[PDB]
Amino acid sequence: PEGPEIRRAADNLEAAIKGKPLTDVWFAFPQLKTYQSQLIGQHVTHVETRGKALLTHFSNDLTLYSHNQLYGVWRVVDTGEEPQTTRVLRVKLQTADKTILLYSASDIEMLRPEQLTTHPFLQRVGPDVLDPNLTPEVVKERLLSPRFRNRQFAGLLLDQAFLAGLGNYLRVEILWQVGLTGNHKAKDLNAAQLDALAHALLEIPRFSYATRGQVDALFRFKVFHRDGEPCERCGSIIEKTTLSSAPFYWCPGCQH
DNA sequence: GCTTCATCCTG
DNA sequence: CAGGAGAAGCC
Ligand SMILES: [Zn+2]
Repeated sequence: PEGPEIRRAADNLEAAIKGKPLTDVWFAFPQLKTYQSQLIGQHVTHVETRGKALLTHFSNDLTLYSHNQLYGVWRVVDTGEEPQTTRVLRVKLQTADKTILLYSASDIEMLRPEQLTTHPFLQRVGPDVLDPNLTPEVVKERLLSPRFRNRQFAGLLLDQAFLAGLGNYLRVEILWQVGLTGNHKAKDLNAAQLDALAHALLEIPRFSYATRGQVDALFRFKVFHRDGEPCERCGSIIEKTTLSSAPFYWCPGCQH
């Protein structure tokens, strides 16, 4: 679940309960139980995302921070209904007609304003690829800054301190799109390559967000999990190798 | 960057 | 039933 999936989730959560008075609130964690009575009657004002971090803001200035990491998942159901699953329920925010449920996630914390501005993660993450204000220009600027210009892409594209929201599938799909291997550094690219990379870093995540689900051609994986299969661009056989602690899918025939 | 955490999926 | 699929740890 990378930036695009998380924003899609957040949009569904907002459509479900944004602005509606909470009729019941439940948290699995003992440390969060105290907030149950405090939030009943309040309402979610908006669901903000920063990369894969999701922030559910409430009308009393509290904010529930949740990060699904590799296994958390939200579900929208009609109030009263309980999904058929073996997953562990961690949060229930219920309104008159709709209820949202967070399953499996382990990183869940209730934040006060002071904790928001200085949260370790929220404080170290870089600009969000889904942020409309972020442009290819600013992205190029970032890639060439002394801070990132010498970083190999294999690790850079997974680092949320560079651009928030990029995960392993976006990492491999972006690099394949621009024909680059994971060992490249922004400082060694020619102007044409840097431009393509800069645009792809924003356009692919935004394309997945807009079309992988919901919609309104369609996003699809070109190399992610297609190792052993022929590249649709050059026909070479896609390979898989571990780079920066995550499986790197790439085509030796058109990625250089 | 390497290892550990943490939950569900998979060979 | 290992260990594969995004952090925090360890600072
Ligand atoms: Zn190819």
